[PDB]
Amino acid sequence: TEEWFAARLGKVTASRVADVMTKAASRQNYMAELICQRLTGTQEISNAAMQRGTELEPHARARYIIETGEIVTEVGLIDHPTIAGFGASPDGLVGDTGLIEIKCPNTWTHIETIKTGKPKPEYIKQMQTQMACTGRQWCDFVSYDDRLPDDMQYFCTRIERDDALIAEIETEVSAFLAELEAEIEYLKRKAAKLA
Amino acid sequence: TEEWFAARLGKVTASRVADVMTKAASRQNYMAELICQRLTGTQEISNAAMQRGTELEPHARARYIIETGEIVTEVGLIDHPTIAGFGASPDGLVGDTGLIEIKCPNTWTHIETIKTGKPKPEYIKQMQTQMACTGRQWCDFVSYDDRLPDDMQYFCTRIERDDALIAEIETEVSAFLAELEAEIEYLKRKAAKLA
Amino acid sequence: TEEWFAARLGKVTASRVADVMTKAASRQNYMAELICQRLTGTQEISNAAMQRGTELEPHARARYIIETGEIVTEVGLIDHPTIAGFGASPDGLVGDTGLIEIKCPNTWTHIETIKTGKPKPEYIKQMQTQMACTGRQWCDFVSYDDRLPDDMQYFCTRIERDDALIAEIETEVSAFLAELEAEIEYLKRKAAKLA
Ligand SMILES: Nc1ncnc2c1ncn2[C@H]1C[C@H](O)[C@@H](COP(=O)(O)O)O1
Ligand SMILES: Nc1ncnc2c1ncn2[C@H]1C[C@H](O)[C@@H](COP(=O)(O)O)O1
Ligand SMILES: Nc1ncnc2c1ncn2[C@H]1C[C@H](O)[C@@H](COP(=O)(O)O)O1
Ligand SMILES: [Mg+2]
Ligand SMILES: [Mg+2]
Ligand SMILES: [Mg+2]
Repeated sequence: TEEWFAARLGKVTASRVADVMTKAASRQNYMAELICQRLTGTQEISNAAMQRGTELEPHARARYIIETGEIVTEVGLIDHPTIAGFGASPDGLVGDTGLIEIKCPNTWTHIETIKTGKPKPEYIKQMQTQMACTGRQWCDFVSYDDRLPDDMQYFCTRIERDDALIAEIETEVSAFLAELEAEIEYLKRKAAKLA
Repeated sequence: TEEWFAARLGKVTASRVADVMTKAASRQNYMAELICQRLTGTQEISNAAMQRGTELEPHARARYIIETGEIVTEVGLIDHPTIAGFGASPDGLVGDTGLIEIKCPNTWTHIETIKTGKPKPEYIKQMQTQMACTGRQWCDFVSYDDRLPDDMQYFCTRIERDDALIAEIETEVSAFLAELEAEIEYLKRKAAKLA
Repeated sequence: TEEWFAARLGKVTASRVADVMTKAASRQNYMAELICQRLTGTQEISNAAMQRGTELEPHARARYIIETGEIVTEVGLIDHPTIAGFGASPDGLVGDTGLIEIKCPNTWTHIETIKTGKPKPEYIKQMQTQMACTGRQWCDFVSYDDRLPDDMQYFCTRIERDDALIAEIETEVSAFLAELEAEIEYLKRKAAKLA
């Protein structure tokens, strides 16, 4: 929805945390995006894999509630409690202290999740960031793909909060936000004085 | 046609043999595709270069028959005689012991074929694989591009069967099929027992 | 317009000069294009960044005339005075001895121009090539992006003719044209004799 797009404008967010932290181009690329979003006052604008995976998300959500019996509340963008212009959009608030994060990737990506039993470190970061913004205690990581035989369609794993990884993330994100605002500050002053 | 798409589902085929054999990512990428095709029960789904080259194929076919006078029979997917789930789709059965393989690539690719007089090793593999599935003795390799001056439009070269390259191919393909089926076997057993 | 497309067919042009000169694949890639254009008798055929940047070009043109008060004449393809099949399409003839060259890139590219105050060396080459075909004395390099705050939207810098860089360019371009024509010559003779 357009509400939340506007809440997201220019903030670092859970799913881009791996880019912020990457040992790279995807960091400065991400920075540039956010600088532009802030300066221009909007975002830019998705393959049929993404589109299809979006449709399937509610199928996953339901399968999870079937599986567990949890009460899951859909939510908006949750701003970090302390770090301003930083936030998260979890797929839902599970019970009183949990979260859900749902993937509907390509069949092959799904299979590799079944194969290894573990979410990619970039998703670990994404979830840890969610827990950090929501002060929640665990996140359930669902992967779902209905094109598969029945016992391969659904996968779930819990990832417990981790205040250590969270501590790092908060630093890096704060540092990166410092850079990003000074970079904006800087251009303004050149452009300004120059005018 | 959809008939042949279904005959192709999940099999290694002549034109992907270079990927199987590559000294690489394109091998495991190909493997993943075939695993998915088998497990999901279908394929995924082409630029205007491909689309255009498909239209031009019958122009090439005719030019070849004009040039040679051969009787060429269009055929479906031809399964390897011994290696199961392996096959080939030659562009036609030329006479009693020949095949045709037709390219309508970009103008520049065509010119480089005129320039060197030889088909790319990946096409050598593709044709050798055709001869292997059809027990045919040679394949005529046509390249065609009508955007060119007249004497550059059409190129043809014969490639004789080669039971040595064919021997290798059959090994690699068999090995790769072994992997691919065990990989499927494996996931089933994890998923199964896990359910 | 289609007039100028036909004037451009098969010639090296100002904006592709960096490719000709590159220390690479983009050189032979460019060569192949031009060979194909000459042999086939036409060009091949752009994202929404390009499309959008094209729309904005007249906004830039006007802003420049607002800023300076110059009389700017839009022009076609200007053929090099001596080197045949070589030419330039400047964005306009400024006054009696100037040129304009207008960019409407992505916001981030624009910002990096504000940041460094200097046009990318590939644009230096492009402008020098314009001066070389027009015998003009300077080129004004405009970058424009209206999505930005007001004092960041518009940037301008002058680049004086430079007969030294121009001398180099003319060599490289002549050399590259020699190659390109002999390459065409060559294929003809193979194809010809072969027929
Ligand atoms: N533009 C757009 N439309 C729809 N879905 C999107 C879009 N961008 C990202 N996403 C998805 C991908 C992430 O899982 C989540 C953003 O979460 P966060 O924690 O806020 O990074 O939403
Ligand atoms: N999806 C699809 N549609 C149309 N044509 C295709 C498609 N995939 C491959 N091809 C072409 C490319 C190969 O020359 C041949 C497959 O031959 P084989 O020996 O079976 O690999 O058909
Ligand atoms: N196909 C097409 N349509 C519209 N605009 C184009 C096209 N190709 C290049 N350009 C733009 C990019 C260059 O600034 C200029 C060509 O200038 P020159 O000095 O001639 O290289 O025009
Ligand atoms: Mg999700
Ligand atoms: Mg073919
Ligand atoms: Mg321009």
